[PDB]
Amino acid sequence: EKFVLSLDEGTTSARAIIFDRESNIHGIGQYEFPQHYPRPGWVEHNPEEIWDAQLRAIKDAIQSARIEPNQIAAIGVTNQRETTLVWDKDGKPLYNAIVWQCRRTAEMVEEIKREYGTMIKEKTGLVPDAYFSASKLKWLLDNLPGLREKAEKGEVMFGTVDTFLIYRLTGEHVTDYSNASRTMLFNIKKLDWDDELLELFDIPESVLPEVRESSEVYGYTKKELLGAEIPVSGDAGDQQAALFGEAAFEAGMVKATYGTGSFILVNTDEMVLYSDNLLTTIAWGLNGRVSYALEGSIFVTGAAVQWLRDGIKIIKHASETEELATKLESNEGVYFVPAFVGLGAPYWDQFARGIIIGITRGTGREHLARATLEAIAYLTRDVVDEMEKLVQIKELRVDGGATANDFLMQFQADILNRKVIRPVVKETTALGAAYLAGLAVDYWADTREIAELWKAERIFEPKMDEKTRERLYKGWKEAVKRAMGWAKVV
Amino acid sequence: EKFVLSLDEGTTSARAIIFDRESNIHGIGQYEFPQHYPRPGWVEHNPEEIWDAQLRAIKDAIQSARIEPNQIAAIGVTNQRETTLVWDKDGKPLYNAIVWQCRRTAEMVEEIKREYGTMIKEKTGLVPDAYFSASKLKWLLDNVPGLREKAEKGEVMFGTVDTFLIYRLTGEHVTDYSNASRTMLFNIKKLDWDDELLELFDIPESVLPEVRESSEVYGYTKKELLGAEIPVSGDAGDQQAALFGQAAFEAGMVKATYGTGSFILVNTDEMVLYSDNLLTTIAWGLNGRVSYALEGSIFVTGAAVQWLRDGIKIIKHASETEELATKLESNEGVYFVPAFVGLGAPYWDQFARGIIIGITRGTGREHLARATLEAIAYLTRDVVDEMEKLVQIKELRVDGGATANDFLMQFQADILNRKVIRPVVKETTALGAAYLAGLAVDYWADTREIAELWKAERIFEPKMDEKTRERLYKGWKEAVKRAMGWAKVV
Repeated sequence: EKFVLSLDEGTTSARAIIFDRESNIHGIGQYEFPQHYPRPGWVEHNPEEIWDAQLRAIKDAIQSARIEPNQIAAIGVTNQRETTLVWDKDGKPLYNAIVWQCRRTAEMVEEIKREYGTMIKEKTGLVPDAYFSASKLKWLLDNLPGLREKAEKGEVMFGTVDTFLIYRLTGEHVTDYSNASRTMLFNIKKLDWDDELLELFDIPESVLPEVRESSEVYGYTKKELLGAEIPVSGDAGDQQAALFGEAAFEAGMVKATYGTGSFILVNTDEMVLYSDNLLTTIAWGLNGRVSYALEGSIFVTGAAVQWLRDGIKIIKHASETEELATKLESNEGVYFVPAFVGLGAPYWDQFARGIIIGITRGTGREHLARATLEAIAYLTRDVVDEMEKLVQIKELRVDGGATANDFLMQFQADILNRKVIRPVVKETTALGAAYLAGLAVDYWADTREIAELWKAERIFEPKMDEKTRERLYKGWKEAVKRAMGWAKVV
Repeated sequence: EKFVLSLDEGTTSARAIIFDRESNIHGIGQYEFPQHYPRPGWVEHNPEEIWDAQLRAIKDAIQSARIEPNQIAAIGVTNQRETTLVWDKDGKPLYNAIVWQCRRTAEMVEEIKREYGTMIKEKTGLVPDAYFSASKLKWLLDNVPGLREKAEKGEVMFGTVDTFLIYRLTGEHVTDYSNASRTMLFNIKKLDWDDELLELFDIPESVLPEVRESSEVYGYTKKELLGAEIPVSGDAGDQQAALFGQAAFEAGMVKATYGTGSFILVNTDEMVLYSDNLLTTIAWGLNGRVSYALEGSIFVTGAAVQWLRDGIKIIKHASETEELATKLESNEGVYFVPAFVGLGAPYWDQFARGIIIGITRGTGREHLARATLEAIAYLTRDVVDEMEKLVQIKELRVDGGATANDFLMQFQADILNRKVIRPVVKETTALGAAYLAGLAVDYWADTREIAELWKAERIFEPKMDEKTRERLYKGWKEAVKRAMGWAKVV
C-alpha cells in the first residue's frame, strides 16, 4: 500500500528505487549521464542531464512498482559527494557541476596547505585537497563571468548534489551534516559553517544552504513534478548512506565498498576520532544525535582485476578470477601490489609502482589471479588496521559488484579475523537514504526495528589461524616495501 | 672431393654433421635419447642409448650428404662436459653415465668444500660442485658392485663422453685438455692429473685416460664401422668447441650461447685468470700451446620466454616476442628479473625470486615481452662485466635459438656497447670440432685461414649513447635488489 522512494544520484549514473518496509525492491530505474572532460584532469557534469537522468529513473521505478505517486510515504536523497554546483533563484545552473574527481584546483589548495593545512584538518576532518567543495566553489565565483557579483548580493545558491536535487524537488535550500562535512567549509565538532574557512576561500555567506539533520522533512514535492506532494525527508552523502543502509548503527561497524577503487567507513558514534592516515567525517544526524566516522579510500582495487583482463589479458571476465584463485591452496609465495598510481595510507608513496614478486617457472595464471584478489583484501586490511588503532572493529559489511566474489570475501574475513557480511539488498546507498527518509515519517519506528528486519545474504566467518594471517600479511608488507620509490629510479 | 665429419654428443640428443672447407653443411643426422631420472635430482644416461643415437646420426649425415666413407678426411668429437662414464676392455659400460645435471653427489661435495674448497679452486679453475666429474667418479667406485676391485687392477676405464666415443670409435683411451679440465681431477696450470685430487676423491690412476691436444690424430676408425679407416683427430668440450667454431681465437673474444639458460666463455689465451664469480677453464690445446678461458653461466634466460609462453600464456611462440617488444620505444619503466631459482654471479642469492616491476594500468603484453628480452641482455651483461674486470672484452659472438631475435641481439649490443656477431653457421659446437679435426690432417692450413674464411650473417652494432645505457642498466640493478631475499620472506 505505501512505500519509500530513494534517489541515489551517483557520479556516472542516477538511480531510483521503491522499497517496502521489509526492504524489498518493488521498482527500480537507472540512467547513465555524460561525463564531461573539457581539459586534462578536469571533470564536469551538466546538472540538466543529472536531473533528466534522475527524473526518468523515478518514472521507471514508479512504473515498475505499479504504484500511484500518492502511495509514496517519503523520498530520501543520496548523492556523489563533494561535487559542487551553483544555480539561479529559478534552479537554473550558472555553470556545469564541478565533479569530486576534478583536479583543476590542485595548485590552488597546494599553496594554502603549508599555511592552513593543520587548522583545516582540526576544523573539518579533512586533509586539504582538490577533492572537496571549498576550492571548487571558490574557483566558480573567481572565474565565472558575473558569478561573484551575482553572489555578492544573494542571487546565487551553492550546493552539493543533494542540495541541488532537494531545491529542484521542494523549493528549499538545505544540506545535511554528512554532505556538509565534505565541503571543507563546515566545522565538524561545532556543527556549523566555519567563518575562518569562508574567509580563506573568499566565500560569501549568502550562497550557503541551511544545514539540517539527515532524517527530517525538508519540504514537499510539487504535484506537477511527481503527481503527488511527497515529503522529502532523507539526506546523506552516498558513502554515509551506504553505511546507514548496511545498518552499521554501532561504533566499530565497518562498511567497505569494492569497486574500481574502494571506499571504507567505520561508525565511531559520538566519538570524534582523528588519524594522520584517515579522514574524520560526519556519518549522519538522526534524532538530535550526530554520529561520526573515519574514512579511508584506495585508488586501485578492482582496477587490478581490470588490468588482468585488459592489460596482460590472462582472463576474459573479472569473475574468472575466482575459479583461477581457488585452484590453489595458498599464494605459494606470489604477491602483487597493484600500486599503479602509488601507495596511500599508511605508506603515502606517490612514486611506488606495481610489482609482482615470487615468480618461478611454475607460476601460472592461477597465481596472478589469486595474488590480485589477495591484494584487494590486503589493501582493505591496510585501511581497517589504521581504523582499529582508534576504534575496535566489530565486523565488515560489504557492497559493490566484487562482493559477489566468494573467494575474495572469504579471504577478506580470514585476513581481518572478522566476519564479512553481504546484504541481500545490493543497492545499500539507496537503501540507506530510504531508511533515513522513512524514519522521519514513521514508516519504520526506529533504528532498532530496521536492524531487527535487516537481512544478510551470506556471512563469511573468519577461518584462518593467527600464525597464517600474520605470515600472509607479512608477505604483503614485504612486497609493498619492494614497490616503494620505483618511479624515482626510472 | 673430401669432407669432415663432426659428432656433437649433447645432453638430450646426439648430432652428426658433415662440413666442407667453406663450413657448409652437406649432411646432418640427429637423434634424441632417453633422460633417466631414478630419483629426484638424479640424472643418468645409458651409454648404449647414446652410442645408438650417435651412430644412427652419423649414418643419416653420411646418407644425407651422398658421400662415400673414404671421402671423410677426419672426425671431430665434442660432447656434453662433466658427465662421467665407466666401461671395460670390450667397450661395455659397467653402469649408466652420471650426467653433469645429477645432484646425487651434492652431500659428498658439501663437507669436502669446507676443508679442501680453496686448493681445488687454485688447482683446477673450479669451485667444488656436484657438477664436475670427480665426485661422480668417487660415487661409482663406492656404490657399484665390484667396481672398485676391478679398478684396483687395470680393468676399468673412466672418461667423459668424448673419451667414451673415441674408445668405441678407435680403441684408444684419451681426452683433450678442455674436457679434462672439467673433471676437477686435472691441474690446469701443470697440465697433468693432480695426485692430491685423485687421493682426495680415491681415484685409482689406472682408470684415467691419456690427456692430449684438442687437435691431433688420436686413432683410426674400424673399417667395419663406417666403411673406411678414418682419422679421429679433434676433441673438446661442447662449449669450448663452440668458442672455437665461432673463431674466437684471440683473448677477449666472448661466445654467449643463448638456450633455456646461458653459457658464456671468453678466450683468455695464455693468461690463467682467476675470479670469485667465474670458472677458470681450458679452451683448447692446439700446436703445443694451451689456451685458457673464463666461464659463467645463467640458469634462466630463454626459460623466461618459455614462461611467457607456457606459464602465463601471453604469447604462443618465442618469436612473437620480437614484434611485441619493438611496438615500444622503451621499457617505459617495466623490468622483469626472472630469478626463478635465484641470482648467480655476481649477486649469488639463492633466495631471490622473479619480480616484475613498474606496472601501471597501461602495462601490456608488449611491456612483459620487452622486459623479458631486456632481462636476457642484462643478465648476459652481468656475466660479461665480471669478465671485463679480468680481460678486455673485444666483441660477442653468439649462438643458440634466441639469437634469431633481432630485437634481443640489437639490445644486447646496445647495453654492452659492443659488437654482437651472429654467425652464418648455427651449429657452432659441431663446427668447432670439425675445425679441430681438420686442422690435424691439413684440411685447413691453420687458424688464420679458418679466421679469414669465417662468415657472419649479421653484425649488430651498438647504437645507444652512454647516458641511456647506464640509465637502463641502473634500472636493472635496482630491480635485481628488490628480487633479493624473497624466499626468506615466504
